[PDB]
Amino acid sequence: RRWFHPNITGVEAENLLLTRGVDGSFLARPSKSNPGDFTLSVRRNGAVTHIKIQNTGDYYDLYGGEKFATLAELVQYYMEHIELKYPLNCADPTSERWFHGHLSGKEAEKLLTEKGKHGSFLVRESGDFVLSVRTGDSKVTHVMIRCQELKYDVGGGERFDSLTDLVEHYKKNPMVETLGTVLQLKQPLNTTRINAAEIESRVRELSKLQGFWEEFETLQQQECKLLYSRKEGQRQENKNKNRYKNILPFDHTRVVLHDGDPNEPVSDYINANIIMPEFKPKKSYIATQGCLQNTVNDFWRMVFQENSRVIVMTTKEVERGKSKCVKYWPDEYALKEYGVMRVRNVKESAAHDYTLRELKLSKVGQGNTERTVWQYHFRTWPDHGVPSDPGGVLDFLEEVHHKQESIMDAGPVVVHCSAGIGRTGTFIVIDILIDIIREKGVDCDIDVPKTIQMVRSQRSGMVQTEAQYRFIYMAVQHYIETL
Ligand SMILES: C[C@@H]1OCC2(CCN(c3nc4n[nH]c(-c5ccnc(NC6CC6)c5Cl)c4c(=O)n3C)CC2)[C@@H]1N
Repeated sequence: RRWFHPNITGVEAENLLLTRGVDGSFLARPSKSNPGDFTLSVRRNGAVTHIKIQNTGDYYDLYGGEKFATLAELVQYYMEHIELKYPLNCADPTSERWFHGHLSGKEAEKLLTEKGKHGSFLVRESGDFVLSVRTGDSKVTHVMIRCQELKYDVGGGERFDSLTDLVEHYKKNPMVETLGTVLQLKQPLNTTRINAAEIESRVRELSKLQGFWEEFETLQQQECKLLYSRKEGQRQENKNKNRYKNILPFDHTRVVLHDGDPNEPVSDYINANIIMPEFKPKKSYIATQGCLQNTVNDFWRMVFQENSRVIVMTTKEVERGKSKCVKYWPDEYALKEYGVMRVRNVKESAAHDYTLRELKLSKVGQGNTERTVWQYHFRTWPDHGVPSDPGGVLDFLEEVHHKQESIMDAGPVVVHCSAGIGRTGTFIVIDILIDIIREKGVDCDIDVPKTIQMVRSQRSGMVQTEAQYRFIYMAVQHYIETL
């Protein structure tokens, strides 16, 4: 993911591609004119083309292109299918997990002493730099990094173009001390894990000139490790089963549909993934896209087979004149058959922020297969961005949690929006985090980007924007404050 430059301007991007690039050279950057948006800058026939990428929280929408779950997936697609030939690599270490910009020597040592373990390392500014590594069962070693004529070195040997290149080299080739100590750079220092009681202090330091952005962009740089196979969703027979062509379930976590019509060559596919905390069917989730008219039967087959008793719908059926999800439930008191599944809508209960629908699901032909499915439909989420206060979402997640908990042997909770990655990802992450505080008390350890990285290894692009990332912190804070 080196083609992503987090701090360059449109002008710097232009001069970078014209002087250091060639025809086919490209890079991507956060937009300066529109904060929260992105630009893909491509060099074609001696000139630079700037392509807008918009993300309001549901997906990356390339102007004159397609819709994608991540920026790395967008790039992989155009590099394997305006030509994107050569990534123009970024040397700026700001989004590295190990880089701590302006951190003092005293602060670095206490961080490695209180939070470190064998192989824990960080890099701080001294225009020189310091590499600090902890070794043992223990001691901290400091390695000076000289910057001489735009190149970096540890006072001998190779001279690197960037700090990333130097760190990568000494990770594969560890430095050995005179008396035999191997300075192993096993993992970056974990500085994101906080005690749940200390959330207000972290939210305060992240809100200062913001820190939320640096933490979120360091998380985004790591998405290139999550380019897992999505082959089943690419099969010809499964193409019209996807709301967005390029937003596909990972094959290793996808919901596999069994007992399908024997006359149907392919009846095992749904654009849905199992999401397991720390990767029990109960405390599990199914993140899925909003139903298409041709996937409504597959959706009820999925709900039935998984023994799900609770559905969370986080979108209105229609938003900004566009279909986000088709009505997959009957009108109040009506009974509908969706293929071999039968659904009765028993009652509809309206609250301020959401609607609750009591649905009775069963298989046609078998009376004793009947179970109540509780559908919680959040209706107040803004068309763009996140709510200004997390109170509404928290009361909703509390209700959903109590329903799931009261049901013996309940299957995973089904969570869906439009693409089933943005709002869906945000609801699932908040709910994982809150469940840790429920089970272990306010005196517990939480790590927001670790939790998101784990959920993202099970479905592409879970939690889409920095606004959602910030919302997760604000929701966890509010839960703890009212505790
Ligand atoms: C300029 C800024 O200075 C400080 C700075 C660096 C330190 N830091 C931070 N941010 C993270 N965002 N995402 C992750 C992340 C990504 C992938 N996997 C995991 N965990 C899984 C168990 C492996 C995590 Cl935790 C982060 C991480 O590890 N760290 C330490 C805060 C921001 C910025 N360079």
